[PDB]
Amino acid sequence: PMFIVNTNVPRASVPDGFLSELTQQLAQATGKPPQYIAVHVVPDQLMAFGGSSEPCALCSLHSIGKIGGAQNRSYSKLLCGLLAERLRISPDRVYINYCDMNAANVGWNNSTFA
Amino acid sequence: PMFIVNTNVPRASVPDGFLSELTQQLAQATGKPPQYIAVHVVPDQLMAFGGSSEPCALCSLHSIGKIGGAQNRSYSKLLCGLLAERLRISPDRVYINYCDMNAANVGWNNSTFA
Amino acid sequence: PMFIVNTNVPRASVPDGFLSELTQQLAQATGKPPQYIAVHVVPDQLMAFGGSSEPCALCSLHSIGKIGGAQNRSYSKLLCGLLAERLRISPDRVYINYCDMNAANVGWNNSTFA
Repeated sequence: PMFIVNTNVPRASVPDGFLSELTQQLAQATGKPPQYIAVHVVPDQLMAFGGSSEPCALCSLHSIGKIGGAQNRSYSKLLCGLLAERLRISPDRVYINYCDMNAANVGWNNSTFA
Repeated sequence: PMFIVNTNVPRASVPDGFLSELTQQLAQATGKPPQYIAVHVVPDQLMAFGGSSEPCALCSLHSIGKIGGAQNRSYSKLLCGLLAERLRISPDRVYINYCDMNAANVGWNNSTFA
Repeated sequence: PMFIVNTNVPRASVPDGFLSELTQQLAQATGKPPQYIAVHVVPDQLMAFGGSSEPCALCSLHSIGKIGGAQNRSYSKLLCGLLAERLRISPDRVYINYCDMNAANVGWNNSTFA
């Protein structure tokens, strides 16, 4: 799985250990080993949500499976919870795009996961 | 809707008010309330279009609905027109990926839109 | 086609000529003319892969067609090879999301490719 968060919160406001925490919580949430979890945090971005430049986040989770109605509600409670607690971003200023990838459409290690 | 523009135009060339203009015009074009519009502009990027590093933009618009052939043509005229007028990027050096999201696949406010 | 690479490798480790090399090799691999290939490299990123922060890359290739199981394996060999040779990233620390776009869902030059 690949989780990306783009935010206007400054780099200094991202706690040490945030990438590790995302890695662990997403391994637990998706049930995939941590070795397959990739995380990417992009602070200091020029962005707005609803016209406002208060703190916000635009995110995506790409996963081969483990994407669906109930799972995505649970992921959203988890991830909004982490962004609120660690980055002080209100959950209603977060979008997360969930993307269920086909294994043949994910490249890794000179081939695909098919 | 979530609109992202990545460009090699320098930050100083992005005019004040641009994120607001994008928000307002995307709300009108998609019909969505402006409170649901998120916008994100990433200048100073290392990119090329057609092998050339003249000004260009690589963009995406994700939306729950309001994506389709005729709608997307209209969005492209709007968004290319704004990028030409405000960032001086030629329309034929812009790509925009349009992505129709299922409501169950968009997290927001601790849940999803389903 | 649009190819994006996000990486924690520093900007000074991206060699001169890399965006051109990506443009040329992707033109040859997808069979589309280089005038239509866009490329984007984003260095110095805050990211982890598998819980650690040795060099890694999170990438995407969006293309109107020319996406499929065998094609994508060949693209992955090519692109992991380039990232290893030029940015010293291990192929087992690269993820590439392949996305087959409908022509009507790609904006360009004030309209779409439909």
